[PDB]
Amino acid sequence: TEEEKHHLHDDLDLLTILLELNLRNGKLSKELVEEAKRIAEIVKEAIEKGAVEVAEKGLEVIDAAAHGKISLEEVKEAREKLKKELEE
Amino acid sequence: EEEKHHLHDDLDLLTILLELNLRNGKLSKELVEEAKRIAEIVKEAIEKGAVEVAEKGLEVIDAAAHGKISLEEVKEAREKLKKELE
Amino acid sequence: GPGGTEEEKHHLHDDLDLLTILLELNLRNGKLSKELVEEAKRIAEIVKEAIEKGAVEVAEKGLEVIDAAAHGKISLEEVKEAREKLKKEL
Ligand SMILES: [Zn+2]
Ligand SMILES: [Zn+2]
Ligand SMILES: [Zn+2]
Ligand SMILES: [Zn+2]
Ligand SMILES: [Zn+2]
Ligand SMILES: [Zn+2]
Repeated sequence: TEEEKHHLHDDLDLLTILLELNLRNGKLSKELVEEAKRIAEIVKEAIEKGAVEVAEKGLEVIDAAAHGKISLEEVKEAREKLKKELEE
Repeated sequence: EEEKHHLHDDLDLLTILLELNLRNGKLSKELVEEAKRIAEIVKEAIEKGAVEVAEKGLEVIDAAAHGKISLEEVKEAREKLKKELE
Repeated sequence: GPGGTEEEKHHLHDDLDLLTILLELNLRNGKLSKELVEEAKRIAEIVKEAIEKGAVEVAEKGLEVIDAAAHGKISLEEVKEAREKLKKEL
């Protein structure tokens, strides 16, 4: 299971860099990247306490966002759902 | 599928690495442009489930990003790869 | 690790590519210093050789140090210390 936490952190670093690249080249808006970066905060916390499922879903969302595949509203929705689901 | 997921991770990674090594002057624009065409072939080979084409395409991109394959060799690899997809 | 298989070596190389990028990202935005990155790159050179030679444990250790450095979590003095230890452990 340490292997999966390792993988999750690898993807978090990768997608965090992808967000910054696609912000710099103008493909994404600042608000979108800020909201995705808040999900990245949740994934980091999820990784800490072992919540693989929350972390994995958060990463899927951040990847979808970095690739312009989901909306600002969908990112805000997923963030609230993920934060609350991490609380349990 | 674990493999498709890994393939997508590597295409993200190598897309970033290619720009990094263009911007710091390590790679020529023309090499990076040819590698970016291979990355399109990988993006497709992933979507299409042609995993071996995806994996070889990423190996060529990685070699290109590290300056380990010549411009002519990248051009030839892309031809061999594009054909191998169809 | 899972042994010095081609699959593990390939994973270690992915991580090194990823951390190569992160060091530059975080040098450029001012998070990391030039001397920190230079020392981290000397660990990256040790990691490279370790990956080649199948020394997955030495490589995983250098990657963990480089990662901790890139996130601003260990001091320049710790990175230098880690580089000396890792070069010897190899
Ligand atoms: Zn992944
Ligand atoms: Zn992606
Ligand atoms: Zn890989
Ligand atoms: Zn590489
Ligand atoms: Zn890794
Ligand atoms: Zn990291």
